[PDB]
Amino acid sequence: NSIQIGGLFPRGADQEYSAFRVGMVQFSTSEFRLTPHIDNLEVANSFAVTNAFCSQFSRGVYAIFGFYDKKSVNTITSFCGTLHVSFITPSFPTDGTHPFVIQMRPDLKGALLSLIEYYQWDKFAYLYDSDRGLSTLQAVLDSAAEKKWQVTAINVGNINNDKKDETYRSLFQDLELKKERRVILDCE
Amino acid sequence: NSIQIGGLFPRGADQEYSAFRVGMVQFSTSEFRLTPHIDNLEVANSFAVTNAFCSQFSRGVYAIFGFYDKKSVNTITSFCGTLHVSFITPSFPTDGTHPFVIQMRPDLKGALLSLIEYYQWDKFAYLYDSDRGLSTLQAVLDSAAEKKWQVTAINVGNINNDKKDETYRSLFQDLELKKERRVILDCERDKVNDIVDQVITIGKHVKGYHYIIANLGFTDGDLLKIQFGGAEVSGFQIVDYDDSLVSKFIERWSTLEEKEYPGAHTATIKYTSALTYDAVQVMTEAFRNLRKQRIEISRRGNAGDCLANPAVPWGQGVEIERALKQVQVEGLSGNIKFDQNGKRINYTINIMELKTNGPRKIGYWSEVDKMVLTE
Repeated sequence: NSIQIGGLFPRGADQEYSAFRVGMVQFSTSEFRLTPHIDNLEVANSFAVTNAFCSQFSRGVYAIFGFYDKKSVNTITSFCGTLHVSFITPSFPTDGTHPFVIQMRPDLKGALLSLIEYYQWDKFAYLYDSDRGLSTLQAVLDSAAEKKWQVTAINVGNINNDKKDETYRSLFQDLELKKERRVILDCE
Repeated sequence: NSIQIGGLFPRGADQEYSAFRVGMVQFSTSEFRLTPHIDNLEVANSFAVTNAFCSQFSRGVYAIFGFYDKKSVNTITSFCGTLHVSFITPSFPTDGTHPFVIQMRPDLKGALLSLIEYYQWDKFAYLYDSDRGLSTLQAVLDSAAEKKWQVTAINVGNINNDKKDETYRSLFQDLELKKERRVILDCERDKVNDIVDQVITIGKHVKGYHYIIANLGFTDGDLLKIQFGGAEVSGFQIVDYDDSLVSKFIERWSTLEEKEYPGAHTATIKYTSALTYDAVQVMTEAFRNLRKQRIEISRRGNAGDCLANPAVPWGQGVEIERALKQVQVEGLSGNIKFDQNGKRINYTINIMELKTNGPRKIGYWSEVDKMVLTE
């Protein structure tokens, strides 16, 4: 019993793949064996992801395990839905109800909002990164209307890293106008 | 000289296609003719967009004109960048620097922020729609830190329309806790009318309220309703109907048969449609500057499958890009110019206010001069 599956690992996912290998060993049985076809591509590039998907699809796989970015996520959810191919991913949950997609990562949106109320926060800074989608950003902003919060959302993502210092100094300069002492870091 | 191009029109883009046709006629020359291959697909569906692109690519096109959504935008920008295919679109500008993409829509982010300071706003509500990306939302939020604003951002997009009433009542209920009287509507021409209608129903359109329509089509929507209410309404207009150029266009547009040209028998035109017309002119001047420059780029309908691996970009595409981006003519949307990326530059966006006698230009916005009032 040989079950062929696809593996889309972004270049740099060393520990992720290492854990993927250990899993293959710990959950290997005589009843059937899984045959992973690994494809290391730039997960961000939508085009490349399309090829890696169609390639693993032509090879005739039964399921695909990989990752997606805020840019390529739509490609996966769409193709997997049209071709009825199952896609298991540890990446951030999809913003909606996309069939044929298995998400390993639980929704943190709920746990975050609950924690804020626990500490009884009414005014806080929210430094976010657009990498995992503004799904959680919308969450705190929408709740800021109901729970009446004064959130200071700041995209700390588009900061160019080859000179990112006069930006941080100018970042906490705005976080001092209101003397912000409570910050939420929504980043990788 | 037959130049084949692709056309990706979302189902429902009647006036956009009608304007696309009129452009084909107004900019048709004997030197060369453009052969549009139209494909009507659900722009939102990323999969469908992928097929429509590879289909037009196998047919061997030199350039592609179409639209994209907040979901399919990444597909276009990616493929067009890999296959070196040029993509002209009136849709919202891409959030970054994506090569091989020509954007007809100027960035409103700048004009909006300038208008806010003009009215000297410090606390306002920002009703946004996630359809055109949160690019402008991040803009006002980031500026809210520097300029010190108390912005109340509310996603008015995910509102289910088959019961969307107990939601609006609960929407202006939160906009009453802080007695919000200044609202910014960042939505499409449709979602705006829905809000405007609700506003009139609850009576929040009387003197004391101030609305700002965050789009390039201020006169594109119905304003006669919130015109006599009392509340001041401002917005942005990209299609100046005071230009003899645009005025002449309407003279022929308003007369066209509505049967053959759907939604084309009016005195006005949606900014999306106006950009489509200007898009044709850009593609014409581009392919013309290649003939006069003695540059051979011609090929056949055998580019092959787009999924070809390894994917080899045809060098003739690099020149087609340097052509479109080098174009500089005068259109309905003012002076048209581009940078190395594709984002429009040296443009003008008129700031509009709604008075008793109707809309009225109170000034303009230049990327280099910011806001400038016309007395």
